[PDB]
Amino acid sequence: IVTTLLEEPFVMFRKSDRTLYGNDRFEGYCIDLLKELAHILGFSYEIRLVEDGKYGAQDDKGQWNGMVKELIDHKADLAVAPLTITHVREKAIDFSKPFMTLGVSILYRKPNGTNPSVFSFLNPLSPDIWMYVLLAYLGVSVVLFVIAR
Amino acid sequence: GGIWWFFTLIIISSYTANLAAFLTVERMESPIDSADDLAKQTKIEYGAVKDGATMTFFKKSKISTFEKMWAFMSSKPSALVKNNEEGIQRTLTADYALLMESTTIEYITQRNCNLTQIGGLIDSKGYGIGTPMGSPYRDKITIAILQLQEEDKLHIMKEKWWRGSQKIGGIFIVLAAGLVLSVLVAV
Amino acid sequence: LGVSILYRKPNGTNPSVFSFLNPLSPDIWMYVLLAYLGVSVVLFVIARALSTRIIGGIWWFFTLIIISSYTANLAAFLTVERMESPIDSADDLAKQTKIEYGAVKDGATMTFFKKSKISTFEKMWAFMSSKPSALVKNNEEGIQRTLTADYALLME
Amino acid sequence: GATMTFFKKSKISTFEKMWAFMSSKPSALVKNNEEGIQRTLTADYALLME
Repeated sequence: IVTTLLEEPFVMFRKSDRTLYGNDRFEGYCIDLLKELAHILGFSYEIRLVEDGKYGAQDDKGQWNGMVKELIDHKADLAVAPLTITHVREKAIDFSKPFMTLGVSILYRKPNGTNPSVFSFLNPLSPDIWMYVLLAYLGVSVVLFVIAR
Repeated sequence: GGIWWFFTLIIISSYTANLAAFLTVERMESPIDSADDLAKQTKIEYGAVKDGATMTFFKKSKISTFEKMWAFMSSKPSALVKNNEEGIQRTLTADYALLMESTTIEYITQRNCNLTQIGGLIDSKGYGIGTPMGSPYRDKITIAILQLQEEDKLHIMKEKWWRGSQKIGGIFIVLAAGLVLSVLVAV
Repeated sequence: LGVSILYRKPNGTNPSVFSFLNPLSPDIWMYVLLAYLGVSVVLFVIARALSTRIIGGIWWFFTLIIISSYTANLAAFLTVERMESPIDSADDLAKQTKIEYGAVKDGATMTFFKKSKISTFEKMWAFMSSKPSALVKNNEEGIQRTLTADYALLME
Repeated sequence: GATMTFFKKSKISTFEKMWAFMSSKPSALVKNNEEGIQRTLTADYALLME
């Protein structure tokens, strides 16, 4: 049993127009990997979409959910998924070797730039006070020219 | 003229003071490349997937930066995303970075060129295949893992399936206006 | 005795001459020299006093902006440059992210900081437990890690 | 000190980090208040006091 959910790049719809159910529904790296596993070890596989869409975790009580609860209830005995190995998960099921070693990072967009416009130079001073500068110079000119002529 | 000369000195020193103030705001605001930034900022939300082993591990944090992160993320349950796509669209649209594992972030930033890695990885952590407690076929799984890695199918197919698919210059126009302004004076 | 902390000296400092106009964009100066030779050629534009006083006032205001702006960028660099803690005590290590700190594999300092149950020292030990390579065989390996990596050491 | 033991059992995190810095400093604790008078009126040192 493969309890699973739609997850790139692991679980993607196998590109076909046909009405498909079970193993031939999906395409992915782990899909052909599971084909290889059923080949070499001689078993076979069944792929099932999980209802709640969960890895599996105890609640505030201790009730496991998701694919881990599908494993513990023995309705599933494998769960092909990006399953992170943690020790609380270790004391419910049996993890294999680390086959995709990784770690959590942070992703965000690329702003990486500004628009320091000619509009933007005014900002530490009020535009009416920017006008007061101009009108003060005009007042100085119109007094001193009356002084001149 | 001494009065007006002093007056315009007050004017230019005042706007000089305010412009220097904003420059220092920009310079103290110059850029952030570490987690400690989110430990110091407050205006950028950040969250994690519910039933995420990442979120469970942030509950188990014994790192002061990451513990303040867990305290804020527990204070903001809207940051605790249900699916990835909630955090994805909030990262696309709003001021919101997201904690996620290296391989998936890597495969998306290779696909989506709109993105970049923020900071680095936390530590090393791997994937496992869970047989239930008492089912011995995990050892066959282990033999097949040692096989297909030692047969180099895992690394080569991991390579294959993961396809990598001015205010500096703002014043010179106002300067060049005087070139044509001097034409229309006398001749 | 007491445990102490050793660190290295980066000291990446280089003064004038070349440190001088770096806050200013060095390609503004060709645009400066364009208008400079344009003001020098005014001796021949008029040849072959409102029209010159407007040039004087515009250029007067124009260059009044520039020196204040670059001085502002200078002091804006300077004060932020005056903000170096950098490592007064290990509380920074209780708050940093990049400087690794640790002790010896089977070390007496390692023993004590497993024993140390001050909560700040507990989280320093939690750092050390999070690092697979903060623990070293000998003190010389710690010397190697200090010289190579950004590493502080809880040596004697 | 009763205040010393009081912040030994501080359950206020700001005061707990003050106590954490006090745990970092064995020289923070003195023998009597007169030694606090000494360290204050000689060195750059303040003292919590009733």
